[PDB]
Amino acid sequence: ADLEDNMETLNDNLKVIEKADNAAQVKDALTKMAAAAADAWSATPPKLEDKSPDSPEMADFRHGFWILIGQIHAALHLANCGKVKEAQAAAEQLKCTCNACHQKYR
Amino acid sequence: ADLEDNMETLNDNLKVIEKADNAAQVKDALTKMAAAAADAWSATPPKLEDKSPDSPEMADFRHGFWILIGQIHAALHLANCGKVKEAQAAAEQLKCTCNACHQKYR
Amino acid sequence: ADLEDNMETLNDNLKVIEKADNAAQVKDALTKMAAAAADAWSATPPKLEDKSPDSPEMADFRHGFWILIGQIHAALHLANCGKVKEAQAAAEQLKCTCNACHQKYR
Amino acid sequence: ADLEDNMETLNDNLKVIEKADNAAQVKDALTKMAAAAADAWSATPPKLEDKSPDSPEMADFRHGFWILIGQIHAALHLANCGKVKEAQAAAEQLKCTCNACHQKYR
Ligand code: HEM
Ligand code: HEM
Ligand code: HEM
Ligand code: HEM
Ligand SMILES: [Zn+2]
Ligand SMILES: [Zn+2]
Ligand SMILES: [Zn+2]
Ligand SMILES: [Zn+2]
Ligand SMILES: [Zn+2]
Ligand SMILES: [Zn+2]
Repeated sequence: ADLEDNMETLNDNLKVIEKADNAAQVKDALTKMAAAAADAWSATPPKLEDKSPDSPEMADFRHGFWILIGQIHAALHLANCGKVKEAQAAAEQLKCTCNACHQKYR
Repeated sequence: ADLEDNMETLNDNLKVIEKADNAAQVKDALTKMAAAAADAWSATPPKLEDKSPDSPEMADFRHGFWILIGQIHAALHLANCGKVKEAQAAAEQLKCTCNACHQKYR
Repeated sequence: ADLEDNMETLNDNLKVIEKADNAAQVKDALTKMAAAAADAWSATPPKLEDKSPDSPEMADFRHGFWILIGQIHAALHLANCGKVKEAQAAAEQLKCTCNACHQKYR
Repeated sequence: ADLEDNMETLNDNLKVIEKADNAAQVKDALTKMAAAAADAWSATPPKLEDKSPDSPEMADFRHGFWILIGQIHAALHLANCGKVKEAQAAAEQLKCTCNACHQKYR
């Protein structure tokens, strides 16, 4: 999917996590976020169109999706324990990774 | 040291990282931050004085220092590679862990 | 590719890493291992044919591939620093993750 | 305590974990291993007596204790979920970190 449509599924499943009532629903939504991030990993953002795929801005942009995937995985451990409320809080914290990359490249 | 004096050394070495010129100076300051966090790990904050050491607020408060120590360690890998500028950026990102705990417990 | 062919590329590239002479060759071989491990992540092993895709043996089997990939990624940082020898040593340690999963499921 | 006595508590508590019957006993033994590993973090091994405290053998030696501690911590999450058997299995995998460091420095 294009970059805009991956961002949208990331933004929508964050909201779905806030309002969830059980672990299977948190699990479902985090899984969808992981696949969206993995698909986004290979795109070129508009603000970087004139750069080389080997350029440190592109390398840094890629790596931000690898950290996000790492944080979603750790949230997935807390849903499998039954510790649902912590899982929901770790999910909200993910905004930090979102904003840090938005500041440089959105 | 008391909680206030550990916070102060954490706050001061963040500023020292911004303005550093080489790897040995970033290394030095991150090391100091790690020891301050490890010393803070066992304190009771004012807003939690009436709670049991086994209580989920205390357990959650402790765990926030374990994540911070984990992030400082990863910043230390980037200073040892010579990749000084990335190390400085990972350091700024640490504010997220700072604020998230401040929101609940400062 | 099938599970057998993925295991064979994993096994072959371990040997190529032992005998390498520069960082580009370590990098090339590690990259091929990551892609083999990502494809294998979605297979069903023979000894598990009679189980459900949601069953804790399957979920654990998947999870062994994620750890493998995380350790291959850290080895890739060591090759990009020019620290070739340390990279080679981190590659030999991967055997622990290979053997653990073979013990339960090969 | 000295390095030898720390290794002996590490070795003893591995055996206690094998033979445990409930989560409180796994928890107790893992906790004693973490503290042994934290004390050992600042020792100098005999085979390294002639080296500088800033020397890459010493820095690598220290780093093996940090990884050990990180793997003991994750095992502690598994005991607190009530997933006792998985905890026991994660404890047996620690041998990989024990052996790797023995190969270079014992
Ligand atoms: C859960 C985390 C994230 C959320 C919820 C999120 C959300 C969004 C949203 C709602 C947009 C607006 C898209 C539109 O115009 O319809 C956007 C754009 C964008 N995001 Fe994210 N984002 C996240 C993480 C990231 C990360 C980690 C990166 C980089 C590594 C990133 C890079 C970008 C870029 C470059 C755009 C501009 C796209 C364009 O204008 O075509 N985002 N994001
Ligand atoms: C690098 C990260 C951090 C920085 C730079 C920082 C900075 C500060 C500063 C400047 C203060 C004001 C202290 C004063 O009154 O003189 C403070 C207070 C406090 N911080 Fe942090 N902090 C950090 C991380 C954390 C974390 C991770 C936690 C919890 C896990 C935390 C918990 C608190 C609490 C409870 C107070 C209130 C202390 C009191 O009023 O006695 N902080 N911090
Ligand atoms: C660098 C790491 C690894 C190496 C070098 C490796 C090597 C091998 C080799 C040589 C085989 C024999 C294939 C054949 O019959 O031709 C095999 C099979 C197998 N491996 Fe691995 N392996 C690795 C990691 C893993 C991991 C992480 C898992 C599980 C998460 C795994 C699961 C299996 C299974 C289930 C088989 C049996 C396949 C069958 O009989 O069809 N392996 N592996
Ligand atoms: C659960 C993990 C470990 C176990 C069970 C273990 C066990 C042992 C044992 C039984 C000894 C023999 C002590 C004696 O002579 O009485 C020993 C020595 C030693 N261990 Fe470990 N070990 C572990 C982890 C580590 C790690 C992570 C390191 C390094 C980072 C390490 C470094 C050493 C060294 C240097 C010695 C030699 C000490 C001397 O000769 O005085 N060990 N260990
Ligand atoms: Zn990385
Ligand atoms: Zn995991
Ligand atoms: Zn933890
Ligand atoms: Zn490390
Ligand atoms: Zn496939
Ligand atoms: Zn001591």
